[PDB]
Amino acid sequence: SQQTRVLQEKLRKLKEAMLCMVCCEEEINSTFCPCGHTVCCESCAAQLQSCPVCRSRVEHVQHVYLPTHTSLLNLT
Amino acid sequence: SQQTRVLQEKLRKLKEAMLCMVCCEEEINSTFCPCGHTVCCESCAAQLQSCPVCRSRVEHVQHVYLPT
Ligand SMILES: CCc1noc(C)c1Cn1ccc(C)n1
Ligand SMILES: [Zn+2]
Ligand SMILES: [Zn+2]
Ligand SMILES: [Zn+2]
Ligand SMILES: [Zn+2]
Repeated sequence: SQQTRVLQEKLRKLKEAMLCMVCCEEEINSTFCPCGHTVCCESCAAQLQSCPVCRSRVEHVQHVYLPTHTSLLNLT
Repeated sequence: SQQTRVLQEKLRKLKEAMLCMVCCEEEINSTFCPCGHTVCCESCAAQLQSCPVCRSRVEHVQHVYLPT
């Protein structure tokens, strides 16, 4: 029904929000510290000097294990 | 249709995975450091000395700003 299409759209949008803001391909699994923005995969987060969201200096990257992780890179 | 019911269940399970594993009421927004388990809201995370997933000591809690 049309209701099925509405639910599919909601699911798709939530799943897209879980992807890296730089490559758009890998799941987010890294936090810029100390600001806390958690918007990149490990590869894309590795070379950024400053946060792509708030411009704060990145002192280090903290890896995050989330319950919503479903990619092979994060389930292994 | 039956697919509407299946999709509602998938959405419910994804939304439950986004909620704190301790209180089940508030969204996850906190990481236990250094282990990295990101499974609690700020109120439950503040009250735990050990990670509830891996039992590692919590040195400190990092707030996470997620696209959620
Ligand atoms: C990076 C995780 C993420 N980004 O967008 C959504 C939606 C998520 C899923 N998520 C896991 C825990 C929480 C609060 N949201
Ligand atoms: Zn990336
Ligand atoms: Zn930031
Ligand atoms: Zn909680
Ligand atoms: Zn842990």
